[PDB]
Amino acid sequence: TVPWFPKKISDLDHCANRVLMYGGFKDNVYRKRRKYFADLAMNYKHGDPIPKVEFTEEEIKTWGTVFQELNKLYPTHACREYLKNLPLLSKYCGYREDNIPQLEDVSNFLKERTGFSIRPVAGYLSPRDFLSGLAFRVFHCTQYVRHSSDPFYTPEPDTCHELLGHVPLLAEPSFAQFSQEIGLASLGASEEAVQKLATCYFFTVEFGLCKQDGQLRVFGAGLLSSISELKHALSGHAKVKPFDPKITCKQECLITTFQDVYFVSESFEDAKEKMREFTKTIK
Ligand SMILES: Nc1nc(O[C@H](c2ccc(Cl)cc2-c2ccccc2)C(F)(F)F)cc(N2CCC3(CC2)CN[C@H](C(=O)O)C3)n1
Ligand SMILES: [Fe+3]
Repeated sequence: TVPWFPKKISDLDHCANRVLMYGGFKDNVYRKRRKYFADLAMNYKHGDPIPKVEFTEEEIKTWGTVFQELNKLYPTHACREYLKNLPLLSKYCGYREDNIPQLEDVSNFLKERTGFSIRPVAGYLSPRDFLSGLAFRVFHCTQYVRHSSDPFYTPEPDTCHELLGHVPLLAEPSFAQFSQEIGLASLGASEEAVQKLATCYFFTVEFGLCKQDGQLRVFGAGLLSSISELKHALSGHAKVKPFDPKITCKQECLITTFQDVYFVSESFEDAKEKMREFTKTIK
């Protein structure tokens, strides 16, 4: 027997609500605001335009802080693919210090560039359900903004993380392929296989480094959206190892701290080839 998995993009309607939600913990205004976003995600069905949100002034200020500081780091810290796509997003999707891009606009942009699209999501999906989205080039994205007290690092994914961390690499064909292949490999796989695939995803897509012209750069979205961890990953204080799926899949994923190790890939093409070799051995 194989567990249920989606067979078409609309089938994601059936898992995308199977979510662990928030529950700032004591802030009534923050909570109400978080409920508003969760409900927009819960009521979403494939085919809908993604609701456009009027962000508050404080939400926009938190975005601006994050945007401003990160943009000072990307030239020296981000991989070339990231920096190639970031200007196109400014131009077409309204990435500016004073404006939070809408998921709808970014979804349309990605659909033209790599066939990627966005679905809003209320909170954390299982690794299984999250990965299954990537199989159809669907990236589940949070829509709320991180609490204003922690602009530099948050343990929870927010819309800043999705927009600044993930989107610019989803716009890159080799990366989109890489991601989709993790998804495809996950469909109907065993729990053990999903866990391995999810860890490899975590140490590439979320926290990966790559070597470009001899220097370390970042492609991990969890690094690209955290001012403090981005600095930390290239500071010389972090432990780094070669990306190697059979090893990297055993690494524990840390949740409320900086990671204890970053994996370095040679290129998106090479990481993809490495995952292809690996997936054979767990099917
Ligand atoms: N994928 C991912 N995963 C997280 O959690 C894991 C996970 C948890 C729960 C569930 Cl239900 C699933 C996963 C799970 C789901 C997809 C695949 C594999 C693992 C795990 F705990 F395993 F590590 C946290 C996270 N974040 C946290 C928030 C930041 C991005 C990374 C870190 N700092 C950034 C910033 O400051 O901008 C934002 N990303
Ligand atoms: Fe992420």
